[PDB]
Amino acid sequence: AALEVLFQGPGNNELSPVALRQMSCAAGTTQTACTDDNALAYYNTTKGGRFVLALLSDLQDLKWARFPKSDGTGTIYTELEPPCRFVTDTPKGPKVKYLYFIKGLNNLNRGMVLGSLAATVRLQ
Amino acid sequence: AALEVLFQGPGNNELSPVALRQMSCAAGTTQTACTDDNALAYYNTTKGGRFVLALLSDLQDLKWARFPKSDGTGTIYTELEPPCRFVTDTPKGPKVKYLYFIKGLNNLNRGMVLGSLAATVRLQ
Ligand SMILES: *C[C@H]1C(=O)[C@]23[C@H](O)[C@H]1CC[C@H]2[C@@]12CO[C@]3(O)[C@@H](O)[C@@H]1C(C)(C)CC[C@@H]2O
Ligand SMILES: C[C@H]1C(=O)[C@]23[C@H](O)[C@H]1CC[C@H]2[C@@]12CO[C@]3(O)[C@@H](O)[C@@H]1C(C)(C)CC[C@@H]2O
Repeated sequence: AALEVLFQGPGNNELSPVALRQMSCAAGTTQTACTDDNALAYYNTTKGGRFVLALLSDLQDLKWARFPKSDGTGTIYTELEPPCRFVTDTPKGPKVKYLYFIKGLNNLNRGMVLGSLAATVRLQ
Repeated sequence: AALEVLFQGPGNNELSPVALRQMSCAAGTTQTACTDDNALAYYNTTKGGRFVLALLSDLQDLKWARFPKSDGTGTIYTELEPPCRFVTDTPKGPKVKYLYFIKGLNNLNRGMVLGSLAATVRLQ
């Protein structure tokens, strides 16, 4: 989907990539409005479980997002940032999608995700 | 080949990608060691001048890089951060390269450079 990077190697200087799997999830404008899969979330397969960076959806007033926990023993709601507007070439017609960074995600990851999206998916 | 994304809309919530140009520069252990071109810098064409985000290069021990003023009035020596090490895959072999960021480059851009890089190029 979109390949981030991590500083590994003996001196914490080797660049190893990491692809990012994606999955569906629920978003809404409040916590109860998250009732149905209206969004695509970019995550990373860690050891503590699954860690979410940003959200991709057609709606523009979204504020929240709904995820099972690791092994779905409960449920988590994370606030989204104000959305980034862009235009991708979906294979069914050019489509306006919005990008939501999870609130808290740091700038270096915000930038890896963008330049990974700028290079891979076609923007406009 | 390394793109970068800018937020530039009516409310600056608008994703706009920009291709970063490149050029050969001179670098070295210290300011005076900078003589011959031994690296490649990535830059962005603003109005008024050029902005160098990072150097790519075969040598470590690069602490400095030198740049002309574009007007003739002189030269500019920028200090480099510690290098990130990474390995691509030329047909000659594994090519060890050393990626330098400019001291002060904000983390957001570091991410865009790195995520832009890990997709386009063939990291292992
Ligand atoms: C690969 C290099 C790199 O990008 C680092 C260092 O220069 C070196 C290893 C660790 C990186 C930092 C500190 O400086 C960096 O240039 C920088 O991009 C990293 C930040 C984002 C500031 C924080 C993690 C690490 O300390
Ligand atoms: C597209 C969204 C976006 O990415 C924004 C917003 O949440 C929204 C619009 C602008 C950026 C951001 C403020 O918050 C952001 O999360 C952040 O990435 C931006 C910076 C890096 C802190 C600086 C520019 C800007 O102030």
